[PDB]
Amino acid sequence: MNLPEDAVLVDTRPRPAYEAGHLPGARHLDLSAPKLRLREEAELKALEGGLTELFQTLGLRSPVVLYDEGLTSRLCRTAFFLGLGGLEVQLWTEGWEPYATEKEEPKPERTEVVAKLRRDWLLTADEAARHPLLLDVRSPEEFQGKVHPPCCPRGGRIPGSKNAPLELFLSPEGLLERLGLQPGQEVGVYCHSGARSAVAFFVLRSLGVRARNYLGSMHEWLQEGLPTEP
Ligand SMILES: [Zn+2]
Repeated sequence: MNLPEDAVLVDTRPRPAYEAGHLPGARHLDLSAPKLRLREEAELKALEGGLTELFQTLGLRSPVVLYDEGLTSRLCRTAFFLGLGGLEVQLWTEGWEPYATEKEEPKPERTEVVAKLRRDWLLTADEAARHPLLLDVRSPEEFQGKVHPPCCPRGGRIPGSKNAPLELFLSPEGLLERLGLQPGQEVGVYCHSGARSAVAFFVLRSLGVRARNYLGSMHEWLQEGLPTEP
């Protein structure tokens, strides 16, 4: 994979791996942790402000190339946040390993970049609730409500959603056909906290589908007390 010019590199691997050797100048960043609640405008603005602070502290600016060992959920959720803040982002899942030679962690000088939310990339709970085609990218067992993470009240799915397990997105050739989608189609994707759906988001977008990620996902949906099946 070719790289864009003057990119800032972001390594989404666990810190131990980063410390063992990263690309020269690469910053360490893994945004798998923050679970978001986005109902009020103030909450969306809070996210945008938080991204501005993050972008400035890490000296981020377009274009940003994020890399990890394979197409991981931590890589895509992190790339999703950076792109959502308005940065031009690219994923790099293989081929960077020969260059992971630097041990010292860079100390960038605060850039003055300011995040600008790309609302078009996102689905809030209200938008997800009214979406005509929501794909739940969790496992069939999660979809059926047989299991659920301990941080949530019970098992369930957003009513009317269709199950399209993450795994399917790893075989892009003929995917839109197996899913019955086509370029330009509006598709929403969600899961527990938007990580696996961020993966489906990027895959679908690369195939021309207008995918939007319900970042709050099932965790937020349940905290809000919205209807669920079964
Ligand atoms: Zn949860």
